[PDB]
Amino acid sequence: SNTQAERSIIGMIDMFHKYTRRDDKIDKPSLLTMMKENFPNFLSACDKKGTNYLADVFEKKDKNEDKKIDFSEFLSLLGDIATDYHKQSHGAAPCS
Amino acid sequence: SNTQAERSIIGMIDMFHKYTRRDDKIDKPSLLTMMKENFPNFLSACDKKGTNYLADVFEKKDKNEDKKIDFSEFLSLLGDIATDYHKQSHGAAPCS
Ligand SMILES: O=S(=O)(O)c1cccc2cccc(Nc3ccccc3)c12
Ligand SMILES: O=S(=O)(O)c1cccc2cccc(Nc3ccccc3)c12
Ligand SMILES: [Ca+2]
Ligand SMILES: [Ca+2]
Ligand SMILES: [Zn+2]
Ligand SMILES: [Zn+2]
Repeated sequence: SNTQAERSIIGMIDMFHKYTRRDDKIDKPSLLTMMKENFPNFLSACDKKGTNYLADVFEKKDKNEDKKIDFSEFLSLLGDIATDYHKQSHGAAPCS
Repeated sequence: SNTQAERSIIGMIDMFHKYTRRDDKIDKPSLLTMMKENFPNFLSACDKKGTNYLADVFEKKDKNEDKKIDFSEFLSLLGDIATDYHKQSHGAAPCS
């Protein structure tokens, strides 16, 4: 009964919960695992352009520097990845 | 070859582009149409709780008051809907 858009949002929440600890936040090795498992094609397009996105993603997105990614920070990471795909739809190179 | 997470992000960009005008932004009647077509179950759960989410969504999310929703504002709207589903996963009532 859910639409594709509702299923995508529920799916992204359920993906976040594969990787959280008991405080409902994701630690650094779990974030990097999450990226490799769920965004491998995005990560390959970055590598091809000489960008290792996992080198700095945790430090970039851990805004409050508590060394965990909470849901708000995870949504900011998904916004960055979406922004990259949106710019590619307008003719930008991947990972720009 | 895309994963479910990459397909969800590409799908949400493609959904945004069903509803944009030529300036790559969505006007108010098109935003409301987008919500009804793509988030009907979310909108039903809101109605059941006495909240008509379409009454104010455009004015809430049009941050720069140019009377269009651009991609950044659309991503903030998807973050709000995701935040609601995330709170429901933690035992909150829908549309809280
Ligand atoms: O939930 S699914 O319906 O497969 C799904 C549906 C839609 C979007 C999804 C996005 C990321 C991960 C999923 N799978 C997933 C699989 C195991 C645990 C957590 C997420 C997605
Ligand atoms: O693209 S689909 O592969 O169907 C798709 C796949 C994954 C997530 C989607 C989310 C919203 C709309 C879609 N469909 C859609 C259909 C027509 C135009 C724009 C979006 C989604
Ligand atoms: Ca943090
Ligand atoms: Ca605007
Ligand atoms: Zn949670
Ligand atoms: Zn666009």
